Amino acid sequence: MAGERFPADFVWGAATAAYQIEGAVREDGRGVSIWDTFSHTPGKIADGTTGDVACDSYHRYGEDIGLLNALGMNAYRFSIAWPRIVPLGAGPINQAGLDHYSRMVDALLGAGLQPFVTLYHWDLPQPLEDRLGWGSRATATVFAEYADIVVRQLGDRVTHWATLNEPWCSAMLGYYLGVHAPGHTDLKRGLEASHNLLLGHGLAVQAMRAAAPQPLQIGIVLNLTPTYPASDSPEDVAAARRFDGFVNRWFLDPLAGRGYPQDMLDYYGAAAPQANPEDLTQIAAPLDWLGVNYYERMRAVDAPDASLPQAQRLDDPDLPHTADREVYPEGLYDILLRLHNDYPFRPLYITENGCALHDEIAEDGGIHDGQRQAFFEAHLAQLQRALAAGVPLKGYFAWSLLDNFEWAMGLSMRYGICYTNFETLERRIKDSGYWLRDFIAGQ
Ligand SMILES: OC[C@H]1O[C@@H](O)[C@H](O)[C@@H](O)[C@@H]1O
Ligand SMILES: OC[C@H]1O[C@@H](O)[C@H](O)[C@@H](O)[C@@H]1O
Ligand SMILES: OC[C@H]1O[C@@H](O)[C@H](O)[C@@H](O)[C@@H]1O
Ligand SMILES: OC[C@H]1O[C@H](O)[C@H](O)[C@@H](O)[C@@H]1O
Ligand code: NA
Repeated sequence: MAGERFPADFVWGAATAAYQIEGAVREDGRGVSIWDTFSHTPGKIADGTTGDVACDSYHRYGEDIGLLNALGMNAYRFSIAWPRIVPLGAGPINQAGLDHYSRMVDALLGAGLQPFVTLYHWDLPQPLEDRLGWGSRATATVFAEYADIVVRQLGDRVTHWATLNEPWCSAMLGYYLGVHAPGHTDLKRGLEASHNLLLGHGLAVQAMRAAAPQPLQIGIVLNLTPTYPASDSPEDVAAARRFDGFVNRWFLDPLAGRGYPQDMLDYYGAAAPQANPEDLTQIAAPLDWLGVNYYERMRAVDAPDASLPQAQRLDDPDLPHTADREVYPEGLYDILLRLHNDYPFRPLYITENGCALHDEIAEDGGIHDGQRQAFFEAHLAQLQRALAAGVPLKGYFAWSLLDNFEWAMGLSMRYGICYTNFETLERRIKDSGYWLRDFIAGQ
């Protein structure tokens, strides 16, 4: 395994999110989230499905633990559902929710699985959305409150915490492009949501450190899409830069204490939120790690007629595609080298990486997902290149542990290393899962 070995203390996991797996949407005091409302809105989800049952992991998380162990993982990245903890968003605690996750943490730790807890993976309580949701500063305050409550109960056992998952998605897909909950379609509302998300992050970090019974390792998780111009023309380079600012720098820079990127501010003009010095200070609260969710690159062509940021993807039919994305492993090297050299966050974790395929159970009973195996091998090779470059990477989480409710695509789009039969709830490990098992064991 020359050149293939990762650090002996490397974190090896798989990842999930509460609304995608849990089900039990009305049980044990759970409130209504924006994704309950959105999934039950006609035509918002591709295939008529909802998260009402999903993988039934509310009841079945011991099965999930069994899979993690069968895989020889040493960690599990999962989210806590705010609707189970503070059903009204701003309001009383629901102790049955806290006690469920407490039991789940003890089960994980008992099994030798470090919990990597995401506080916010998109399931905003609907009552908050009724009051503008991420469009309101008050939501930031009450998000920090929620962070406080959870860390008070679980922070004697869970050291590693992420405040938000992918605030670009929450803001832009949820408030600008309308493809995620709550489903609004206004640029200024998306940018305002981005700010309040960032603010909430920063407020929560401070709240968590105060509320914690021991020192924590607190991070945030960002989707990053390395962007490349399709030519070196001024037009295509500028288009690459705008897309890069839209997705990456818009979040990285304020987190890094650099304020919002001025190119973007000027570009958005009227639509840009008002960002006082005080909020930017709070947004840059010191972090102990950064999580990177990596799936794809953007090869950008100028598109003056399109919506902001006026940049279209140029498809490359020479690169392989999965069920829903282009495969470009080298982009993971590039993005990590950029973070290592250009930004201050360290250590880094790959909090998600994975792919969707048209997975089926074969005649023999296995799932022969060689493309997903190759996806992991190629990305893990790039991570070995990045580590050889000095990048302080401390773990890797495959998205996902098991096939699940894939947001607007529903149960139809399978990302698991384990196959989920949605009718019987049986899980079965796919070939890529066995590969990860044996790679991790070998070391
Ligand atoms: O119409 C939106 C959704 O409403 C839900 O109550 C149904 O269970 C789904 O099958 C349907 O897609
Ligand atoms: O005890 C109420 C609930 O608590 C959860 O933690 C368990 O996973 C469920 O099976 C049970 O219904
Ligand atoms: O689309 C695959 C995955 O992409 C990421 O943006 C999200 O964090 C996951 O919840 C989603 O399932
Ligand atoms: O048939 C294999 C798979 O094909 C496609 O991805 C379908 O969307 C999915 O529902 C099915 O499980
Ligand atoms: Na393909």
